[PDB]
Amino acid sequence: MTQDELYMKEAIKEAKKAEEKGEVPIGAVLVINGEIIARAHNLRETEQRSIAHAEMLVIDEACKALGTWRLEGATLYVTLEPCPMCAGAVVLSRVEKVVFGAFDPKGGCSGTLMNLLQEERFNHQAEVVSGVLEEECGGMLSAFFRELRKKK
Amino acid sequence: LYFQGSMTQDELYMKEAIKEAKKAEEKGEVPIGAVLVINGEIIARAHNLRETEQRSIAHAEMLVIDEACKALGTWRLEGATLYVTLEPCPMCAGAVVLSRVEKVVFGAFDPKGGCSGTLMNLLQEERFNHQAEVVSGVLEEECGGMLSAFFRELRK
Ligand SMILES: [Zn+2]
Ligand SMILES: [Zn+2]
Repeated sequence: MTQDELYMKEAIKEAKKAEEKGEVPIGAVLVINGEIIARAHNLRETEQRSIAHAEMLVIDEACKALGTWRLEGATLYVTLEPCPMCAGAVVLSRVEKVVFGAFDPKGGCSGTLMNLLQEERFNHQAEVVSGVLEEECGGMLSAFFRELRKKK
Repeated sequence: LYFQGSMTQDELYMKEAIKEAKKAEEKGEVPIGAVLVINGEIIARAHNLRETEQRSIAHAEMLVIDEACKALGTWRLEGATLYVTLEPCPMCAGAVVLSRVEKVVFGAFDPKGGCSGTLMNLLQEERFNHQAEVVSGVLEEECGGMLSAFFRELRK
């Protein structure tokens, strides 16, 4: 397994902590110079905050852990293609690279509906690597929702 | 028939958002302010705090939206109107869309980064699960005037 896949495995572990809590299993880690300086998972329903996406939590924890808004040199690993809110946060925090697992054909804005991470009219663009452990990351979401309907 | 007059409701709310932007101004931030109203009352008010808190997501719209989510005990801000002095960026427009904020009223356009009309309009995206009603230009001159003052002093 490559370097990106290794770190996506830790984001996947985060995604499973969210499934444990009955959240959509989406996980994220933030890496600078080989160290995971923050990790987080979706908390939208446990905390009832529309903003508690895995990418926003890890970014805010990174900023707080580091005492800076500018996460220069950070790579964000997330199991799913960021939404526009999270893609915006990546741009605003100057994250250098985003690696995601599965594409989000419904709502992804780092390659599918649009690419807010590579918008040249913005003051920052991030490298984007897609499909890293795609089958595991996407299958996790499918099985979560399939298990959800089962509970009726 | 009457001697007195009035502001519209929208510009009364907008001038509370301007008040918040003035606080941001005196702290040396980009002077952007915001209020969130539901059921006819202001539930949350905030201003830009990126430098004060060293958090990239401390935009006025993000703060008031999170405050309202936390206060209301729900991620869904149904019926809410967001007043912000400046056109929302993509992070905040996304957060509007995710929280089902019903309407966004903003003052001045952001020619460089606005994503509620200028570069794009994330608030009126058919392909998203939710669209917000957008009203621009409310107290435009006062809202844009602070930004242009801020960025003129930056140039100098
Ligand atoms: Zn997101
Ligand atoms: Zn913003």
